[PDB]
Amino acid sequence: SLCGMVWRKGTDYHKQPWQAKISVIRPSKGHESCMGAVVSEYFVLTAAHCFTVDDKEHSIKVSVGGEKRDLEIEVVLFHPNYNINGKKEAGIPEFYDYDVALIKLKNKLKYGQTIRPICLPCTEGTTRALRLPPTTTCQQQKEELLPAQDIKALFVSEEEKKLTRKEVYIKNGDKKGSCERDAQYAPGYDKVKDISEVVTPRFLCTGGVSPYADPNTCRGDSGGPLIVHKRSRFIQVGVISWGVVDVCKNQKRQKQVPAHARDFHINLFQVLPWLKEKLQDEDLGFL
Ligand SMILES: CCO[C@H]1CCN(Cc2c(OC)cc(C)c3[nH]ccc23)[C@H](c2ccc(C(=O)O)cc2)C1
Repeated sequence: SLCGMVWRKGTDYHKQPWQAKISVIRPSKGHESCMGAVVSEYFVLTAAHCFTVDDKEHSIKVSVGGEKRDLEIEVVLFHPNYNINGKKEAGIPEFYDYDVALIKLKNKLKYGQTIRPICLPCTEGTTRALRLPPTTTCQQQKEELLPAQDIKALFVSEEEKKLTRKEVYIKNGDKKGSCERDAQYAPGYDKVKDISEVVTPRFLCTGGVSPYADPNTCRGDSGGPLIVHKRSRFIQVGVISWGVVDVCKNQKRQKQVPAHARDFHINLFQVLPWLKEKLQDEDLGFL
């Protein structure tokens, strides 16, 4: 398939046709909505923390293309290393390591103007999307997409079928350490002796006011794709996992600590063995 390409100047799901909207069937505070990405005709990639651990398949509804209709969910695949309770002993009340999950749909999606797959790292789709030679390796795709730099990226927020594109910078050069250490401003992580325990090698970091004023995520953006845009093609590099400031509830707090208001995303280059295995029959051509 031709991944990560728009399919006229339309709006919302015409501009971001890989976006998926997730709703928690029995909602509570902190457990209302999530986002996801269409990655193949049968699969939506999201965050594991969006589901109940028991009876995952009946814990959410998912929609694509801004449709009212919910898609039938056949199976939910959690990354095997995901465990929100895994570091309670270290004073880490919620641990978001490996916070990725795949929704297998019962019915094949039909791609159209409002439903299209986004490109995934270390696939032939991404080689073609980036107009790269057939000798391209996974490591070369990583150098092209995640150089040791502040990386221009974007994520999308949803409200009543309206999508808002937000430009952010991934701190992957000399700001990476500072970005990660700002996990300590997250309520509930402020007393962890060693903050590297909360921010593992699975994470990319955005947010703050340098080099630009990055918008922050809200809980409801959880599971949405963190995207790199090159020459009219969109490549997913991350899954939105967790934030330091919920700017949907707490714009007071971002204004108090704007230099440290970070967002954390699961790096898809760090879960490739799991992606490649679960998606091996989806014709994506993993390297
Ligand atoms: C136990 C450790 O919890 C940490 C990490 C999770 N966050 C909530 C959270 C997500 O949770 C999965 C997911 C996304 C995408 C989020 N985007 C922004 C916040 C946020 C917590 C929190 C709670 C309240 C406020 C506030 O009042 O500002 C800010 C952060 C701190």
